[PDB]
Amino acid sequence: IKEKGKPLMLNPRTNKGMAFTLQERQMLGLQGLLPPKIETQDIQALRFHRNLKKMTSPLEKYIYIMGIQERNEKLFYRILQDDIESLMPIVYTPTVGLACSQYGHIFRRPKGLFISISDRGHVRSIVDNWPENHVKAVVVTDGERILGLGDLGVYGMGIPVGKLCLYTACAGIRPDRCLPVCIDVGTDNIALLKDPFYMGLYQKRDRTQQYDDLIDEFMKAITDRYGRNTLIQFEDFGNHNAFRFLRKYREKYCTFNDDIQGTAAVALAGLLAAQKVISKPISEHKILFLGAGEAALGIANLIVMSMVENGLSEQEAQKKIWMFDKYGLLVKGRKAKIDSYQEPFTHSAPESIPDTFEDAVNILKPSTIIGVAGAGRLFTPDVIRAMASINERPVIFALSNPTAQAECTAEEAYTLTEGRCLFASGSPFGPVKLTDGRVFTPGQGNNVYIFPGVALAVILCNTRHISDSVFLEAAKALTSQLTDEELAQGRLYPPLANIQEVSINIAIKVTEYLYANKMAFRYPEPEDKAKYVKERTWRSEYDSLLPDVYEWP
Amino acid sequence: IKEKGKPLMLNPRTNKGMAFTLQERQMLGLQGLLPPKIETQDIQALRFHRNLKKMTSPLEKYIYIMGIQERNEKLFYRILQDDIESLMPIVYTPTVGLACSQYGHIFRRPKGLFISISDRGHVRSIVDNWPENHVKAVVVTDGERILGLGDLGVYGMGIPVGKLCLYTACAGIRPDRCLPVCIDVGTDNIALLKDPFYMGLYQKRDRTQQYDDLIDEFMKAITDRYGRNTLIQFEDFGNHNAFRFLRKYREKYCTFNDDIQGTAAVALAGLLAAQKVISKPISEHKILFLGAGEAALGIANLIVMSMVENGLSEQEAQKKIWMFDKYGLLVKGRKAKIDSYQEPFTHSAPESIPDTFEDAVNILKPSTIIGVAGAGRLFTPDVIRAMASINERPVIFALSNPTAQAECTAEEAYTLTEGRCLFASGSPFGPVKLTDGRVFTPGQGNNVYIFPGVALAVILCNTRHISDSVFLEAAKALTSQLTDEELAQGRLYPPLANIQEVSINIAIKVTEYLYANKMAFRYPEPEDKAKYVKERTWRSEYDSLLPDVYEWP
Amino acid sequence: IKEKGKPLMLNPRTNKGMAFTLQERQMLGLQGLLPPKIETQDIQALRFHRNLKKMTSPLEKYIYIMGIQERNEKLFYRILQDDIESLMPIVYTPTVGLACSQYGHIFRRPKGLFISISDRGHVRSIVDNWPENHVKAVVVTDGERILGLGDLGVYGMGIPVGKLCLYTACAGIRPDRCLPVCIDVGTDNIALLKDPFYMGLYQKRDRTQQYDDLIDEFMKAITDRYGRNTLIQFEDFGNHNAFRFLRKYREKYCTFNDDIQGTAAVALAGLLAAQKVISKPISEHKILFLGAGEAALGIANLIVMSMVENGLSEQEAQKKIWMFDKYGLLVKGRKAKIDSYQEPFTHSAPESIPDTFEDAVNILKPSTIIGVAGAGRLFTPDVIRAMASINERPVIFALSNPTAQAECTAEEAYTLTEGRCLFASGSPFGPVKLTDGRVFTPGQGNNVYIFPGVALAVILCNTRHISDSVFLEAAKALTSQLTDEELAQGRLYPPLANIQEVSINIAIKVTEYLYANKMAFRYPEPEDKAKYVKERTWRSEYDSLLPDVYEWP
Ligand SMILES: NC(=O)c1ccc[n+]([C@@H]2O[C@H](COP(=O)([O-])OP(=O)(O)OC[C@H]3O[C@@H](n4cnc5c(N)ncnc54)[C@H](O)[C@@H]3O)[C@@H](O)[C@H]2O)c1
Ligand SMILES: NC(=O)c1ccc[n+]([C@@H]2O[C@H](COP(=O)([O-])OP(=O)(O)OC[C@H]3O[C@@H](n4cnc5c(N)ncnc54)[C@H](O)[C@@H]3O)[C@@H](O)[C@H]2O)c1
Ligand SMILES: NC(=O)c1ccc[n+]([C@@H]2O[C@H](COP(=O)([O-])OP(=O)(O)OC[C@H]3O[C@@H](n4cnc5c(N)ncnc54)[C@H](O)[C@@H]3O)[C@@H](O)[C@H]2O)c1
Ligand SMILES: NC(=O)c1ccc[n+]([C@@H]2O[C@H](COP(=O)([O-])OP(=O)(O)OC[C@H]3O[C@@H](n4cnc5c(N)ncnc54)[C@H](O)[C@@H]3O)[C@@H](O)[C@H]2O)c1
Ligand SMILES: NC(=O)c1ccc[n+]([C@@H]2O[C@H](COP(=O)([O-])OP(=O)(O)OC[C@H]3O[C@@H](n4cnc5c(N)ncnc54)[C@H](O)[C@@H]3O)[C@@H](O)[C@H]2O)c1
Ligand SMILES: NC(=O)c1ccc[n+]([C@@H]2O[C@H](COP(=O)([O-])OP(=O)(O)OC[C@H]3O[C@@H](n4cnc5c(N)ncnc54)[C@H](O)[C@@H]3O)[C@@H](O)[C@H]2O)c1
Ligand SMILES: O=C(O)/C=C/C(=O)O
Ligand SMILES: O=C(O)/C=C/C(=O)O
Ligand SMILES: [Mn+2]
Ligand SMILES: [Mn+2]
Ligand SMILES: [Mn+2]
Repeated sequence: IKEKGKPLMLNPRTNKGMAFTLQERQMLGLQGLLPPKIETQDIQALRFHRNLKKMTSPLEKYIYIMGIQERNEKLFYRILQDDIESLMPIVYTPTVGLACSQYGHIFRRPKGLFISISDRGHVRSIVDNWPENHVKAVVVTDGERILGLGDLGVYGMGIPVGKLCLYTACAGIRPDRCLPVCIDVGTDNIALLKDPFYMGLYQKRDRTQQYDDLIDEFMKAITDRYGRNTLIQFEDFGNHNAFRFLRKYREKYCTFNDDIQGTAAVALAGLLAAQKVISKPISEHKILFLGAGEAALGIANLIVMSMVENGLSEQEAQKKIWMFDKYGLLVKGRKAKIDSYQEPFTHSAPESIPDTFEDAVNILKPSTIIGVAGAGRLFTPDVIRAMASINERPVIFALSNPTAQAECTAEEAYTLTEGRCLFASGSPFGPVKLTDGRVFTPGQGNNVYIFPGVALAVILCNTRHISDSVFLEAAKALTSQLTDEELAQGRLYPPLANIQEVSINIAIKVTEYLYANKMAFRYPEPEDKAKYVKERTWRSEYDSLLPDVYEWP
Repeated sequence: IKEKGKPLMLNPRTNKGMAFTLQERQMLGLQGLLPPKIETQDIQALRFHRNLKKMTSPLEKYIYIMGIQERNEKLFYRILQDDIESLMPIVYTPTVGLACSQYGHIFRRPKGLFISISDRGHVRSIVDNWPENHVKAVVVTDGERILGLGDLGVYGMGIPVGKLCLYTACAGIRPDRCLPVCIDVGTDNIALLKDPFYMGLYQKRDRTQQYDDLIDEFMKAITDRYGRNTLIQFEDFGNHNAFRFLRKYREKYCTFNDDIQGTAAVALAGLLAAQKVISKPISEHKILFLGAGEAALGIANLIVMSMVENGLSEQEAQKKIWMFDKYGLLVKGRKAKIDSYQEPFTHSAPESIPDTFEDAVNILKPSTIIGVAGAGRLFTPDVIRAMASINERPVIFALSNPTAQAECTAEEAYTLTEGRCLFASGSPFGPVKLTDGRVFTPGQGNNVYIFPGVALAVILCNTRHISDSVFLEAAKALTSQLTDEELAQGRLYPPLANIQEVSINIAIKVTEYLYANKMAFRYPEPEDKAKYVKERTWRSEYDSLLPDVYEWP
Repeated sequence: IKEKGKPLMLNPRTNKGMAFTLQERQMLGLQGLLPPKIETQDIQALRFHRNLKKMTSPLEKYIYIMGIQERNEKLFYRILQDDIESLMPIVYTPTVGLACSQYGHIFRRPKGLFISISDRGHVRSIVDNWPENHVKAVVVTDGERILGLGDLGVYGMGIPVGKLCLYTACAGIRPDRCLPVCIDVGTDNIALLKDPFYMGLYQKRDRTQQYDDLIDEFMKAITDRYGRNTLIQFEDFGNHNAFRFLRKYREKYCTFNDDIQGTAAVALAGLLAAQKVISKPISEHKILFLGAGEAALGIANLIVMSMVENGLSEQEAQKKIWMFDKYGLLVKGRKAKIDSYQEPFTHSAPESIPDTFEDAVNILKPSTIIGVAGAGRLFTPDVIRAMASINERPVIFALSNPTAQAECTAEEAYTLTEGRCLFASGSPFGPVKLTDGRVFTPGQGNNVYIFPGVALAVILCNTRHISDSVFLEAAKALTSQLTDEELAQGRLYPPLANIQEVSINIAIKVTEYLYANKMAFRYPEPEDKAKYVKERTWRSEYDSLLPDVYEWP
C-alpha cells in the first residue's frame, strides 16, 4: 500500500476498522482516528451475525451485507465464509433478483464500471478510470436477460456484482482483480423508462451496428489495459447476442458465456450423478427440454459431447434430445423459427404433435425433463404425475431463476412422484418431508458450482481461450466429488456448504486438464497442481499492513 | 479540491453520488465509475424519504441516517433540513441515547477523534492525524454522564457526534470545521467492562492526576494545531469535573460547558416566556429544583443574573431558589455534602424538613419546579397535583433526558393540572388533548435551541473567551422570537421546525452583543451584523467541483 | 506529514537525501530508494562547499545554490547559514540582478505564484492552487522597477524569491509560510518582447483601470484565503504605483513597501551611526538626495520624523533636505513636474540653479549626500572631492543597486576623500586600504537589514497594519547594536556576518514596540519578548519525520 492515514479507512479494500493493530495505527497515521479498542476479525464477525439475526426481510439483509463490501472487504468475505449456505439466498438467487428489480431504490454507492452507448469512441478513457491496476477477471452484462426477470437495463448490474462476489467467496479469486461491468445501450423495459430512480439512459435498446461496435470497443479497451488473457465472462445477455458474441470472441479473447456454458456443465454434472441411481443405458435416456434458448442449447451440446465421448455418434446422440419452447415442440418444418443452434435437436414431427408440455411428456415419454424457460410453474402437477407413471425414477430439473420463475418446487416434485424423482433446481429449496415420513434434500443445479472453479483455473494457467471441453471436464470434476451417502439423501451435487472446497477441487482438475492439453501458458508448469492452486487462493484473514522495520548489522 | 478520481467518491465530504454532473465526471476522472444517470439532490432526497417511510424502529432509522453522513455529507444535511422536527427525535434525544447504549453493537465506521489515557504524552500526534486543517469547533466528552444514562465510557462518542450535526443542521456551521472528541480514561460501567463489543479501554476510570494531565495535554494540543480561539465545548462530563474544568479553562481558552451554561439559557428563556402569561411579581417567584448538579446550578446562576439585572440584589434573588437532590432538601448543616456552587442556594432549614419532593412542594410552596435529576418520573401525580393546588398557573419544567429519565410527561402535566400548567421538557412529547377538547402543544426546553447559534457567533466573531452574560443574551434572543399565538398554544419556545432560522437570529444578536461589549476580535467590524452572519452560513446544496476553465484574451 | 514514499523525496520541503535515518526510511517506505549510506547534514554541507569552491562565475553559483532550494530546502538554508556573508552577493545583490536579466535563460523550475492580467476575475482559483495552507508572508512585484535595471517584467520574479529566502535565512521565518508573487500585466521592455525565452505575456504594460482592478482582486484573494493580517510586502513596483498602492492599502491590509519604508529605516540607521562620529548640530545637517523617487522620498520622510522626534518642527526639518532628480534640483516653479510627496522638499531656488549634481553640491554645500537614482556612477570623483572640500567628514551614501548602477565605489569614496568619509553602499564592496596603510570597512546600507526583523515581529504579533513609526523603531534597533570598535573600522552597520542575530534583535525590539503601542493582537501578551521571538524562529536542522510509535500500558 502507498497510502497512510484516513484514506486507508475510507477504502474498503484496506479498511480493518478496529482490527488495525496498535502498531499499524501508530505507523500508518491512524492512532486516534479509531476507538481505543483493538478487535479481532472474530469479534467483528460476531457483531455482524448478532445484527443479521434480528433482521426480518431478505432484502434488508442484502442491503446490510452488500453494504459491508463497501466498508470492509475482508470482513465481507469472512462473513460469507462463516456460512455460505445461509447467505447464498440473499446475495445470490433469489434475493439478488429482487435487488436488481429495485436497484435504483436501494442505491447507496455504485459498484463496478458503467459503459454506455453515449460513451462510444471513449470507452478506453472509462476503462482507465478504474482504480485497480491488475484486473484478471471481468463479468459483463447489458441487463437484457436478468435471470428470468427479463430486461432490467442498468438495474441488472446487481448480477455481475453478485457473480464476482462468488468468484471470491467460492474460489478465492482476488477481489481487487475482479471487475463487474454493465454495458448500457438503453432498455425496452417500459416501467423503468418511467422510473425516476432508474440508473441508466432513458432510451430503448440500441440494436444497430453501434451496439456491436460498442461491445467491440469494450473488449479492445479491457484487454489493451489489462492484457489479452484477461478472463471475460458474459452474463445475462439476450438470446441472439449471447451466442453471436461467444462465437465471435471465443477464439480471439479469453472469454465464455456463463448462461450457455456454465449452466451446461452443472446440468450435465447432475445427470452424471443421477446416472448412479438409474444406471440404465444412455441409449434409453430420452431428454426433453422446456425452452430452447441459451441454457437449453448449452446443456444439450455438452450432453451430446458426453455421449459421443462414450461411444455414440453426434448424430444419434442428438436424436435422443427434444426441445419444447413457447411455440411448442421443435420439429422440422414447424411454423416457428428454428435457429442454427437448434437445428440439430429439431426432429421430424412424431405421429401426433403435442399441444402442451404435458402431452409432449406422454407422446415422447422422456426419462429426463429439464426446465429452463424462466416462465413459471410449467412443470405442473400433471406433468410431474405423467413423469412418475412413465418412469420409475424420473429426472426433473426445474432450473429457471429466480424462485418464482422455477418450473416447480421440490415440494411438488417429491410428493407428486412419491419420492421417486431425481430433483434439482436453479434456486434453493429446503429439505422435503412427505406425509410418509421420508426426508429428501434437493440439490441446486446452478452454475455457481461451475464458474468459480473454472475461472480460477483459467486465470492461474494464463489460458488464452476456453473450449467447451473445459466445461465437460468441469462437469466431471463436480460430480466426481459426490459421495454415495449424499446420493442417498437425494443430493445430485456436493453440499452447498462445501462449495469453497468443491470449487478449489474443480480448479485443480481443470488446471491439470489445461496443462495436459497444452492450453496453459503459465511457466514453469507446476509439478503438483493441488499445491499450486491452494497456495494462490485469496484468504479473508487480515494481512499485516506494517512497513518492514528491521535492524542493520 | 486537490483530489480527483475514486477518492472523491470515497470521501463523504465530496461525494455527490449520481448528482456529479457529466462535466464534473469527465473532468475529475469519474466517468464510468457512476451509473449513466445524472440525478439532482431532490431525487436523492426522495429516494431517502421513500426508504425511511418503510423502516420500523427509531434505532434502525438512526443507523440509516447517520450512515449517510459517512457517504454523502451534503445529502445528509439536506435530509435533516427537509424535516428537522421529525428527525430530531432520531438523531438527537431520545434515540441518540439508545444509540450510545449500543454504540458498540451498531458500529460500522468511527467518527471523531479518540484520545485515551494510554496516549498520555502523545496527544499532539493524535490531533495531527485528523485530516481537516481548519477546525473551528470541538465538542468533547469523557462519557461519564451521558444524558441521564450515566457512565457509558467510549459509547458516549455518540453525543459529540450528535451535537456537532446540530451545529451544522441548525446554525450552518461548516461540517469540515467541526471535530467530535472522546476522552477515554476507562469506564466504571461494569456491564461495558464485560462487553466484547465495547470500544474503549478495559479499565475503571483513572481519577488520579493523570486524568487532569491528559485533559491539559488535550487543550494545549488542540489549540496548538488549530488556534487559541478554537471553540471547545465540554459535554456530558461528570459533575465534579464539569465545573472545575469550566472554571480552570474559561479564561485561558475559548470554552464553555453546554450542560451548565447552555441549559441555563434555554430554561431561563422558558421562564421569560412564562412571565408573558403570568405577569406575577418576582417577589412571588419561588423556584424549587429537583436535582442540584450541573444543569441545576447553571440554571440557578443564570436566573439570578436575570433578576439582578432587573433590580434585585444577588442575595435576595438567590433566596428565591431552593434545591432538593438525591439526599433531600439542601439546608445548611444537613448531613449530605454541600459544594461551593450549591452553598448560595442552601438555606436555613425550614420549620419542618421535607422528606420527599412532594413535602418540599407543600412546605415551600414554589410557583416553579424544574427537574434536572435524570432519575425518572419524580414529578409524580401528587407532586403535579400539589403544584396545581398551590398555583393558578404552575410552571413545570421536566428537563431530564432521555424520555425515560424525564420527571414527567406532557400528558400527566396538562391532565393533572387541568390545562393550567406552563410545561416544557428536555425530550420531545406530542400535543396533548384534554377530555374537554382543549389542545396543548408543549415546548422542548433543550439546549439544542442555544449552543448552535451561540457557537456560530463565537466562531464568527473570533471571540477569545465566553462570559456567562453571553448566555443571558442568548436566552433573551431566543424568547424574543416567540410569537403570542404560539404562546397561546402552550409554547414557551419557538417551533422546533424553525430551529434553523431561530438559531441564526440568536447568532446575530449574540454577534451584536459580542461587538457592543468588545469581546469580538474579527475585524473590520461588520456594519450589518445580520447580513454578515447570513452570508457565512454553510448550505447543503451541492457546489460545483469543476476546475476554473476560461479562455485568455 | 500526510505523505510517505517517493513523494517525500520529490518534495524539497521534506526531502533529506541520505540524511533520512534508517528507521525513517523503513517506516516511510524509502528503504531501497536511497543509497545504503546514512549521512548527517554536516556531510551534505561539506559536499556543497567543495563543489562551490570549484565554480568560477557568480551566476553559475546562483543556479547551483538556488537549485538546492528546489531539492532539499533544509540543506538550502543550512548552506546559507554556514556563510551568509559570502553567499549574500550570489543570492541577493548584485547577482540576483544578473539572474533576473537572464531569468528565462536559466529557468529550470518555477518558484512562486504568477498572476497575469489575463486571469482577471479568476485570481482566487490561482491563489487556491498554491500548495501551502498557512501563508503568513507575501512578497509581490510587477517587475516594473527591478533594482536599478528597470522593467524586466516576469523576469522580475527572481526578486520576490530572493527577498523571501532572506526572510528565512535572516529572521527564521518559516519557508512554507512565505509566498513569492509576480503580477504580470505586460512589459515595456522591448528586448523582452522579442525574447523567445521570455516568461510573461507578450504585450506592453496594461496601465488602464484593469491594472488597479487586478491588484485589488489579488489583495482580496490572498487575504480571503490566508487571513486579513497576512503580511503583504510590495517590492520593485514603478514609482507611481508604489506610493499610491501603499497609501491605498496600508490601512486596509497588513502591508508595506520595502523600497519606500524599508530603505528609509536602513538609511536613517546609517545616518544615526554616522552622528556617532560626527556629533555636529542637527541645525548644520544639510541633506542632498541624488534622485527623488520611491527610496529618496521614503528616506526623507523618515529622516524628518527622527528630527521632529528630537525637537525640530516638521517644516523646519524638511528645510534641511534637498533633492536632485533627472531634470535637476527640485525648486519651486521649475519646469519639471513635482508630485505631492516631493512638494515638502521642493524649496525656493538658491542664489543660482545648479546644472549638474556637482554644482548642486558646491552651491548647497550639503553635509550628507544620498544616492538613490539607480542610474550609475553619478557620484563622480569631482562630486566626491567637492564633498571632502566642503566637509571634514562627508557622509556619502551610494545606495543604488546593483553594483554597476551604484553612484560610486568604496575605493573611490575613501581614496578621493583621504579616508575622511563615512561611506555606505546598497551593494557589496570589500575593504579599502589606502597607500598610507589605513584600512576602511564599508557598511552595506541595504534594507535586508530591516525587512526580515520587521516582518518577523509583525507576523509574530498578529499586527494588522504597519505605521511608519515601526520603521523608525527598526532604524533605532539596528544602529543600537553597532559597537564602537566596529564604528572605528568604518562600519555604519553591524557586520553582515551576524545578520541573523541582528534581525532577531530587531524583531524583539519591534515586538516590544508593537505591544507597547497597542498594535499587537497576539494573545496573551508574552512576558518575555526576547524568549517569545527566539522560541519561534524556524531552524535549518533536520526534524524527525518518524511517526509517533509507543507502547500502551
Ligand atoms: N504476463 C504475466 O505473466 C504478468 C504480467 C504482469 C505482472 N505479472 C505478475 O508477476 C507475478 C508472478 O507471475 P506468475 O505467472 O509466476 O504468477 P502465478 O504463478 O502466481 O499466477 C499466475 C497468474 O494467476 C494470477 N493469480 C494468482 N492468484 C490469483 C488470485 N488469487 N486471484 C486472481 N488472480 C490470481 C496472477 O496474477 C498471474 O497472472 C504475479 O503476481 C503477477 O501479478 C505477471
Ligand atoms: N440454474 C442455472 O444455473 C441457470 C443458468 C442460466 C440461466 N438459468 C435460467 O434459465 C432461464 C432461461 O434462460 P435462457 O438464457 O436460456 O433464456 P432464453 O431467452 O435464451 O431462452 C428461453 C427459452 O424458454 C422458452 N419459453 C418462454 N416462455 C415459455 C413458455 N411460456 N413455455 C414454454 N417455453 C417458453 C423460449 O421460447 C426460449 O426458447 C432463466 O429463467 C434463467 O434464470 C438458470
Ligand atoms: N483553503 C483554505 O485554507 C481556506 C479557504 C477559505 C477560507 N479560509 C479561512 O477563512 C478565513 C476568512 O473567512 P471569511 O472572510 O469568509 O469570513 P470571516 O473572516 O468574516 O469569518 C470569521 C471567522 O469565522 C469562520 N467561519 C466563517 N463561516 C464559518 C462557517 N460557516 N462555519 C465555521 N466557521 C466559519 C472563519 O474561519 C473565520 O475564522 C481566513 O482567515 C482563512 O484562514 C481558509
Ligand atoms: N499546518 C498548519 O497550517 C499549522 C500547523 C501548526 C500550527 N498552525 C497555527 O499556529 C497557531 C498556533 O500558535 P503558535 O504556537 O504556532 O505560535 P504563536 O501563536 O505564538 O505565533 C503567532 C503567529 O505567528 C506565526 N508564526 C510563528 N512562528 C512563525 C515562524 N517562525 N514563521 C512564520 N510565522 C510564524 C503563527 O502562525 C501565528 O499566526 C495556530 O493559530 C495555528 O493555526 C498551523
Ligand atoms: N434539557 C436540556 O437541555 C438538558 C441539558 C443538559 C442536561 N440535561 C439533563 O439534566 C439531568 C442531570 O444532568 P446534570 O449534568 O445536572 O447531572 P449531575 O450528575 O451533575 O446532577 C444530578 C443531580 O440530580 C440529583 N438526583 C439524582 N437522583 C435524584 C433523585 N432520585 N431524587 C432527587 N435528586 C436526584 C443528584 O443528587 C444531582 O444533584 C440529565 O438527565 C441530563 O440529561 C438536560
Ligand atoms: N540599498 C537599498 O536598500 C535600496 C532599497 C530600495 C531601492 N534601492 C535603489 O534605489 C534606486 C532607485 O529606486 P527608486 O524606487 O527610488 O526609483 P524611482 O524610479 O522611484 O526614482 C528614481 C529617481 O532617480 C532620478 N534619476 C534617474 N536618473 C537620474 C540621473 N541620471 N541623475 C539624477 N537623478 C536621476 C529619477 O528622476 C527619480 O526621481 C534603485 O537603483 C534601487 O536599486 C536601494
Ligand atoms: O465490525 C466492523 O468493524 C464493521 C462492520 C460493518 O462494516 O458493518
Ligand atoms: O441517493 C444517494 O445517492 C445516496 C443514498 C445513501 O447514501 O443512502
Ligand atoms: Mn445468468
Ligand atoms: Mn449534555
Ligand atoms: Mn527593491
